[PDB]
Parts: sequence; structure tokens; C-alpha cells
Amino acid sequence: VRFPTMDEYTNAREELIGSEQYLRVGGSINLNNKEKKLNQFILREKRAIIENSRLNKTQYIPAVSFFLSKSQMESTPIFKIIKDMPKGAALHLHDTASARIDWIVSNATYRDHVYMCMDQDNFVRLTVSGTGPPANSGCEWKLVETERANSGDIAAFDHWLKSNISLLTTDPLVTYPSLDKVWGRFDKHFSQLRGIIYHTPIRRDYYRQILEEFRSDNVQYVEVRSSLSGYYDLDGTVHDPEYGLQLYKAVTEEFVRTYPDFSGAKIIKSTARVKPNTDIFNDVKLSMDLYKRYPGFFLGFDLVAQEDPNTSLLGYIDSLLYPSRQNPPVSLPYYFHAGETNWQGTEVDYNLVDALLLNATRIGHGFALIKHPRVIELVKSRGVAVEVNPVSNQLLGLVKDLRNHAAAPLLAQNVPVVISSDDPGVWEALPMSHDMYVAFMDLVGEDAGLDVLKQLVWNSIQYSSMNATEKKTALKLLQAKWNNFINDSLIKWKLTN
Amino acid sequence: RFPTMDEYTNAREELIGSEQYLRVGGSINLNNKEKKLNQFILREKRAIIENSRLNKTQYIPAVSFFLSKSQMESTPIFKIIKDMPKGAALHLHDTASARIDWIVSNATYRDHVYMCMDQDNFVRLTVSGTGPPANSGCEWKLVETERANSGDIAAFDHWLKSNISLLTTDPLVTYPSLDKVWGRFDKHFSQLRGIIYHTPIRRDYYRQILEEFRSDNVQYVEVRSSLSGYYDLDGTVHDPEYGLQLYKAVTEEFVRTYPDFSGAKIIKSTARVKPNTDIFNDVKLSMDLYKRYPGFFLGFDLVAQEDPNTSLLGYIDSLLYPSRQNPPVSLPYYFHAGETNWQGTEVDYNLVDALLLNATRIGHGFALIKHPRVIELVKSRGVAVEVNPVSNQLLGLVKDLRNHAAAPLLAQNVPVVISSDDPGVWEALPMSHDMYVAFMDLVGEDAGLDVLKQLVWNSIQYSSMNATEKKTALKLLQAKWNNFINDSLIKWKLTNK
Ligand SMILES: *[C@@H]1O[C@H](CO)[C@@H](O[C@@H]2O[C@H](CO)[C@@H](O)[C@H](O)[C@H]2NC(C)=O)[C@H](O)[C@H]1NC(C)=O
Ligand SMILES: *[C@@H]1O[C@H](CO)[C@@H](O[C@@H]2O[C@H](CO)[C@@H](O)[C@H](O)[C@H]2NC(C)=O)[C@H](O)[C@H]1NC(C)=O
Ligand SMILES: *[C@@H]1O[C@H](CO)[C@@H](O)[C@H](O)[C@H]1NC(C)=O
Ligand SMILES: *[C@@H]1O[C@H](CO)[C@@H](O)[C@H](O)[C@H]1NC(C)=O
Ligand SMILES: *[C@@H]1O[C@H](CO)[C@@H](O)[C@H](O)[C@H]1NC(C)=O
Ligand SMILES: *[C@@H]1O[C@H](CO)[C@@H](O)[C@H](O)[C@H]1NC(C)=O
Ligand SMILES: *[C@@H]1O[C@H](CO)[C@@H](O)[C@H](O)[C@H]1NC(C)=O
Ligand SMILES: *[C@@H]1O[C@H](CO)[C@@H](O)[C@H](O)[C@H]1NC(C)=O
Ligand SMILES: [Zn+2]
Ligand SMILES: [Zn+2]
Repeated sequence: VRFPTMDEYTNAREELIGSEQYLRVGGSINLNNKEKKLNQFILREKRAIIENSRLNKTQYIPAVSFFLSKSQMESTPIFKIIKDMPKGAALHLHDTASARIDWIVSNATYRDHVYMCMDQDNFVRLTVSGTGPPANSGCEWKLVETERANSGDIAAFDHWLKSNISLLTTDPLVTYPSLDKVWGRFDKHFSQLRGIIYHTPIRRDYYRQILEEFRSDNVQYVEVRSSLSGYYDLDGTVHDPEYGLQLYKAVTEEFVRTYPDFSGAKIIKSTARVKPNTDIFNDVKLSMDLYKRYPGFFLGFDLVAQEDPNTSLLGYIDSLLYPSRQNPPVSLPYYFHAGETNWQGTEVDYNLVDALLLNATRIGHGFALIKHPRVIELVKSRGVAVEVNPVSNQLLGLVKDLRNHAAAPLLAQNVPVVISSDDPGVWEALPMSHDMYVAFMDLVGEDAGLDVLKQLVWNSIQYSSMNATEKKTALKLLQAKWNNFINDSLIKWKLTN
Repeated sequence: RFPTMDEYTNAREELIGSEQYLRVGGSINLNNKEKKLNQFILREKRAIIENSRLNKTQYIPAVSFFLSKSQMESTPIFKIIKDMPKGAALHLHDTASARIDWIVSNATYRDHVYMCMDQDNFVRLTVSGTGPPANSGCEWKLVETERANSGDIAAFDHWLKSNISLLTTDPLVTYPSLDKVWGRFDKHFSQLRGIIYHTPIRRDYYRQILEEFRSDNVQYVEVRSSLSGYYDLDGTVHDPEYGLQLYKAVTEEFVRTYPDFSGAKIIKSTARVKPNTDIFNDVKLSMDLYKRYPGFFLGFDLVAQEDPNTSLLGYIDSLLYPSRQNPPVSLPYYFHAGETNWQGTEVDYNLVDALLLNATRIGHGFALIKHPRVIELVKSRGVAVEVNPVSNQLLGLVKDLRNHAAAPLLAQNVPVVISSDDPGVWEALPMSHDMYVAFMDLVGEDAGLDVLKQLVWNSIQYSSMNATEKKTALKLLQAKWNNFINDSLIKWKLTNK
């Protein structure tokens, strides 16, 4: 008889469950006594919300649309703890989508020579024109200063601007109920802001706001995708990508000199995968040059824009292999978005295969990765972190209930993962706290606590592209922040026994 | 590493080929005729996926069954799967596996059938030979009278069907939460309970399961049944052994009539809402029926909604009782387990207990991909997972079926059988709808006839037939398969004339 007594059965059961706990993200962390006090509180709070949803037969709010869950999570202790927690790094961000729309309205649209129009889809667009009103080809441009002053209600005018640009004005899962409809709205958002956010002094100040906002959410480091190109002055001068990089380098250096508690930022050049192979070839050659001349600030290259309907990595493969085929070879790092899809066995999810054959340093999303066991082996073996952006994947159509997020089985296998926010400004998310809350409540289990959070935070620095010296310094800083956070939390939640 | 495209191509195809060999069916070698059909299926699959992907429209095989049912039935892939022999349906509930149309057109035309509108405004049906039933919470009326006075009998009969089926409206819209749709599902069983437990109707309903499954080219079924409480017009209530004998006699007559049908076996099910003291008696009952009906009675299962009700651990002394006897008794178990979106809770840890108790097959295992050690145990022991994709969508575990959690199981060749669960409740065919959605949503664009063939063979190889029965059934399946291949080449004009 295998299990003659309850003790024989529970021994076997607990060993099996415990063995799985040891294998998931964070499973090897040993919390100290102060961390354990906070962990026990976090776990009591987590069990209360889950058991209420399960036994009282009501929806699990952390997993529903961000439109519905945002205001509900923000009043809760677990969210308030994650808000205070140091996050380490946000490694997957886009530079035109990472600061508040409120700042675009309250700051940028109060500058001279900003114009607005309603396009033929009934969306507001914003741009800058130094010479005069822009040509009235597809819409009638009007000076924002005049429209605001004539609105008869300035606060309502500004709120309307914000409402007409944000993807969280209504629930995207209701208003744009298909992949194509919501990506239509997402694409439109960037068209709405493109003119104003490419004007050089606004773009400079917007990048500074990214750093300020991320610091204010207790993020100490960011790596940012940027096209770098086409920043334009009031007189019409258009700058090249190297200028865009130098501009970001100077903002970043000023910021880190102001805030020693902040580790800094580095940049990845992104190009939209709707362009011909000759454009990607030129941007690859550009990236080779910037990688050589800005070591330690310019990281490498990525291809962006919607993955499903546009060009695969294989479609650009001669361009992407060009660095490695030089004599001597040139090693241009790649940070490919890859597998941001529900498709299986197609040109889209097979981008994961090409991303690994091209030696990607990290991969963006990897939503399809759990369908590719041989790619998982390579990702684990090589230490290629997967940048998981859970709110983005829900709102942009890959999943509805976030407990079905395809990164939950990755985390259960200890695939290297970092959490990030992707385009938080587009849908009114915080730099990291909302995405970290939904990862913690939806993508790991009821009995997963502070150890998961600590591991994800440490991962974001460990799998950053900092050099060894920078990384050692950043981890010492993170450890200090973490200690202060534990001590402060014990006092705040009245856990000091 | 890749000086030319040929070297890059070779590495890419080696990695993709490794994944294709690993997944379900990857080791099958198709013959020349099967390859011709395979090439047509793959051409059809690529055309529909590429149209969805490149023309930016929804992928109909993955949307709500309410919307996709009428669309898939006109397509060649569906028609091929319809004609295909399925082998076995191994996961079925006996009060939910024949057509509601038969309940209406046959059962509700029988003498002594009554109907009433309950307090939730649903029709309920029952039989009473000894006068009309007492007006306890509803007012019973003879159906024969209600029908004859309707003024439109076609509309009356259609109203009955529409008031009972869960596919009258889209459940994802009408009942848009787990608790709401399970409320509707539970209500469906309440609507039919009275009529479907009347002995001659139950007998004839079970015969209709066999007729309908045979007509969808299924040759064998294993069926969960509560067995107990069938009642006669004079009020006699029968015991579970009688219910088992009733099904045994129907099955034997069916196989005499149709030697091209392999037959059926029965699993006793009990609802997991009962006190542990009552489950103990159902385990003892199952031990006795297993001893005395070897080869027809298979074992035991616990059913009803998994999330809010009792876990396997809550019944553990009852479930361990057979193994603890002197001498031990090996009562086989077929546990529904992990039919849930929860992680790290009592519900998904039912999978651990299912394995410790040596389950022969596991029902659903939706949460299994979150449990890497349980997966390895399932693979090494050959415990088949019964995957019921339409059920999991309509009853609230997933919306886009390409997010179904069995797709990563099939990619690692976890042993899986496809089944339909409760097809009569939502107007599905015995197997062809579930096999179509598994084929179109749970494996990739490059997965063809080898996946179908493997899942069909799996349904016999992981059945509970003894070894001699399996060999007989596989010879019968092979002949059906060969006829299906030849017929398909002629029907789809593939013979290369
Ligand atoms: C962007 O703003 C426009 C202009 O206000 C909105 O269009 C209006 O939408 C309302 C609904 O509240 C319609 O009844 C009106 O007819 C529209 N007015 C005009 C002048 O066209 C539009 O809905 C906003 N779009 C978004 C996504 O918020
Ligand atoms: C089952 O049948 C009842 C009775 O016909 C339906 O009741 C009707 O419900 C609609 C609302 O959807 C009302 O407008 C009607 O007045 C109701 N009629 C009566 C006589 O009450 C009920 O909707 C049906 N339920 C389902 C799920 O189909
Ligand atoms: C269910 O809700 C009630 C209040 O409506 C509360 O008393 C009870 O604790 C809840 N159960 C759980 C497990 O949260
Ligand atoms: C906008 O930000 C710039 C740069 O920080 C600042 O100088 C200016 O005062 C701001 N405008 C408003 C209206 O606050
Ligand atoms: C990828 O990395 C390996 C090991 O460092 C190297 O030998 C190979 O050339 C690289 N391949 C490419 C395509 O850069
Ligand atoms: C997209 O639709 C057009 C017009 O119906 C059709 O010609 C084209 O072949 C479709 N594309 C694909 C890839 O199916
Ligand atoms: C119902 O089925 C029974 C038993 O198979 C059959 O004898 C009877 O004719 C059927 N009733 C109708 C209305 O078809
Ligand atoms: C499970 O099976 C093993 C191997 O057949 C056997 O030794 C063991 O006693 C069984 N356990 C239970 C709980 O029935
Ligand atoms: Zn991104
Ligand atoms: Zn079932």
C-alpha cells in the first residue's frame, strides 16, 4: 500500500508541489525574516481576493480589461506595495509612447505654432508649423491657441484633447472588438501625435518626461526603442538619426547627473517593418556605425510595427545577416520583437526561429513562444530574456482573460523574463506598477509571493545591456532601494511584530 | 555562421523540422495517397490563415462556436473531417450527448409529459404517470395540451428547443462571465432532469447517443453516467446496477445491429458537491460494479463545476480507500481535473492529486501547461488528457481558441484525445466540430493529416479497451481509414487523372 496514512500522502503531495515551486521564477530565493513578514501579508491579501472570486462566484478583477481593473487595483494594498517597490529596469518601451498624454496636452499643445485638425476619420491631429498654417489637403488646420481661447471652456477643451487621443477613454475590448479594429485605433493614435512629437524641442522635453515619470514610479533604468530620425525645427530643418541619438544622450547624462539614485538609459534603433528591404539595409548599416561610435549608449537594432500583416524577419534576412558577413565580421546586437501573435506555424510565429538564429540579445513579447519547445530550449540555454508586456498584449488583442497570458507557462519553467509596459502613455498606464501588478496577480499562482516580485525586479537589471561595471553598481543601488522598501513597508502596513 | 542563404536555410529548417517531429503525429510516415490528401488539406489551411492574416479579418475557426458553426460546415477541411473516421469519443456525459431536437420531437411527444415555467423564466420538463406533479415553485401543464392549443405547433416545438439550447444566442455575449454561463449550463440540466431520468426515455436517449456517434463516423464511446435513479411511470425508482444493466443491454443490441461499431463502456460519475461520507459510498459502489461488470464498468469520476466545489483532496480518504484494502483493490479513476484558469489554488492542484491517485485519463487538464512537473509525469506514465475545446470556450475558460492551453501540450507530444463533452447542450456534432477546431486552432498552419491521424489513433490506443479489444478495434479503424482516404481522393478530385 503506497499511502496507508494521511502523513504518507501529504509528504508525497508536498514534495511534488514544492518541487514545482523550486522551478518557477524566483523559486530559489530565500527570503529573510523581514521579507517573510511582508510576504505573509502579501499572501494573505492575495488569497483573500482569489478565494472571494472563486467561492463567491464573481469575476477576478485583476484579470479583466485594464479599462475596468485600473481604478479597482489602485485602492488595494498589493497594488500600493508594488507601487512603492523598486522596479529595477523597464527594458521594453517605445519613445513616442512612454510619457503622459496629459503632458502632450498641458505642455506641448500650449507652445507657439501648434496646429490641430479633425481628420476624415473624426480624430484630432496635432503638428507644428513655423512658417504658417499647414497646407489644408486632407483636413483644415487651425491654430490650437485660437481654438482653445475660443472654446468657451478651456478645461473641457483640454480634457477633450486628452480623451480624443487616449486608448483608455473607452474600453478597447468593447469599442474595437477585433485585432484589426484595435490596431487601427493604435495606429491612428501615433498618426494623431506624429507631427507634434517629432518637433525637436518638444521631442527633447518629452524624452526628459519619460525619465522623470519612470523615476517617479521607482524605476532606476530604462532601455528605449526609438526611430531616432526626422526630428524637425521650426524653420523646417530635418535632423538625421545620429543627431536624435546625441540629443537623447545629452538629456540622459543631465538626468543621471541630477539624480544619482537613477542608473540611466540606453537606446535601441527601431525601424518599421512596413518598409522595403533597401530601407532596412540602410538602417542596419546606420546601426553598425552608431554601435561602433556610441558604445555603451547605442545598443543595437529592432524591427517594429504590427507583426502579423507585415514583413517577417526572413523577408529582410540578407540585410540582417550583412553585419556578420563582413570581413572582419561586425556583431550588431538585435532586440527583435518576435512572436507577438496568436498564430502558430506561420511566417509570424516563426520569427522566433530567425530571432534566435540571428543571436537576439532579448526578444520582445514572445507570446507564441510556449508553442515552440525547441526555441524555448535555446532561449533558456543562451539566457535570452523575454520582454513580457501584459497590458499591451491584452489591450492590443492577443488575450482577454490575463490568466490565459502565454507567459504564465514560461514563468513556471523559469524562462528568463522581464516585465515591461511597452506603450504605457497610450493607454494611461504607469511606467511599471500596473504591468507588474497584473503579472503578479495573473501570470503566477495564488501561493507565489514576494519572491516572484524580487526575482522579476532583479532580472530587469541582470538581463539589461549594462556592462559589468555598470551592472555591479546598479545592483548595489537596487539592493539599497529594496532594503529601504522592505523596512518602510513593515512600518506602513503595521507588520513590525 | 551563414556565409550563404543555403547554410541559413539549413539551420532554420533543422530547427523547424525538430519541432515538427516532436509534436503530436510528427513521427507518422504518410503513404502516397495520404500525402495527396495531405497536400490539399495544407493548401486549404494556408489559404484561410493567409486571408485572415493579410486581409486583416478575424480567423473564423477561433471565434465563438455560435458564430463559427454555420461558417465552418461549408468548407472542404470541415467536410473532410466529417467524413474521417474518428476512432473513439472518450469524454462524454450521458445526459448531454444526444440532440435536443430528439428530446423535443420524440421525448416531449410521449404520454404523461409535463412542462412548466420556473421562477427564472425557463421551461422545465418531467414525466408523471400518477397525475400532474405538485405545483412546487412552478405550475405544471400537460405538454400534449399546451402543444395542441398553441396555434402553431412548429413554433411551439422550436420555442422548446430555443429555451433549452445554450446555442440559441451566443453564450459569450449573453452570459459574459464564468458564473453567468455556468448558471445557464446548470439550468439546462435542471430543465431536462425530470424527463431524462424517466426509464424508457433514458434508455432511448442512450440508444440515440450511439446512433448519432456512429453517424458521425465514431466507432466507440466511453461515457460518464450517474447510473442511479431512473424512474418508471408507476413511480418505481431503480438502483445504479439496473441503470448499468440497461445501458449494457442497449449497447449489446446496437453492436449486434451494427458490427462496424466497436461498442461502449461506462464510467460512474458523482457530483463534487456532496459530503465526503456520501462519496465514500459511491466509491464502494464503484468497487463492486468494477468487480462484477469487468470490461463494461470502467471506474469512477467526480463532476459538476470544479472551481467552487470540493477538491479531490477534500475526498482523499474516500479516494484512497480501495488502495488501502487488504488485499488492495485498484479502482480506476478518470478525474476531471484542472478545468480552470486558476493557478496555485486548490483547483489546479487537483492535477497533483489526480496523478498521485493514478488516474487512467485526466479530463480537460486546462491548467496542466502551468505545471511542468505534472506534465512530465503525465508524459512518462502515458496518462491521456481528454481535450474538449468547444466546451472550454463556451463554458468560460478561453475566448480565442488559439489561446487554448492544450496547444502547448500537443506541441510537446503530451498524449491527448479530442472529445466533445456535452455536445447536445450547444448543438455540436458528436466529434466533427471539436476535431475541426482542434485541427484549426490548437496546431499550426503547417500541421496536416498526420496530426488528425495521430489523434484518431490515440482515441483507441488510450481507450480502456483491453489489449485484445484494441487490436480488433484498430483493424476496424484501419479499414475505415483506408476507405476514407480513397473516397476523399475521388471526392476532392485529387487522384491525378
Ligand atoms: C474625437 O472627437 C470627435 C469630435 O468631437 C468625436 O466625434 C463626436 O463623437 C460624438 C460621440 O460622443 C458624436 O455624437 C458626434 O457626432 C461627433 N462630433 C463630431 C463633431 O464629429 C469623436 O468621437 C472622438 N473620437 C474618439 C475616439 O474619442
Ligand atoms: C424561455 O422562454 C421564455 C418564455 O417564452 C422567454 O421569456 C421571454 O423573454 C423575453 C426577454 O428576452 C421577454 O420579452 C418575453 O416577454 C418573455 N416571455 C414570457 C412569456 O415571459 C425566455 O426568454 C426564454 N429564455 C431563453 C434563455 O431563451
Ligand atoms: C463571500 O462574500 C461574503 C460577503 O458577501 C463574505 O462574508 C465571505 O467571506 C466571502 N467568502 C470568501 C471566501 O471571500
Ligand atoms: C513645458 O516644459 C518645458 C520644458 O521643461 C518648460 O520650460 C515649460 O515651462 C513647460 N510649459 C508649461 C506650460 O508648463
Ligand atoms: C551567433 O553567435 C555565435 C556564437 O557567438 C557566432 O559564432 C555566430 O557567428 C553568430 N551568428 C550570427 C549570425 O551572428
Ligand atoms: C485578400 O482579399 C483579396 C480580395 O478579396 C484577394 O484577392 C486576396 O487573394 C486575399 N489575400 C489573401 C492572402 O488571401
Ligand atoms: C421515439 O423513439 C421511439 C423509440 O426509438 C420510437 O418507437 C417512436 O416512434 C419515436 N417517436 C417519434 C415521435 O418519432
Ligand atoms: C499507483 O500505481 C503504482 C504502480 O502501478 C502502485 O505501486 C501504487 O500502489 C498505486 N497507487 C495508488 C494510490 O493506487
Ligand atoms: Zn514594443
Ligand atoms: Zn466533462
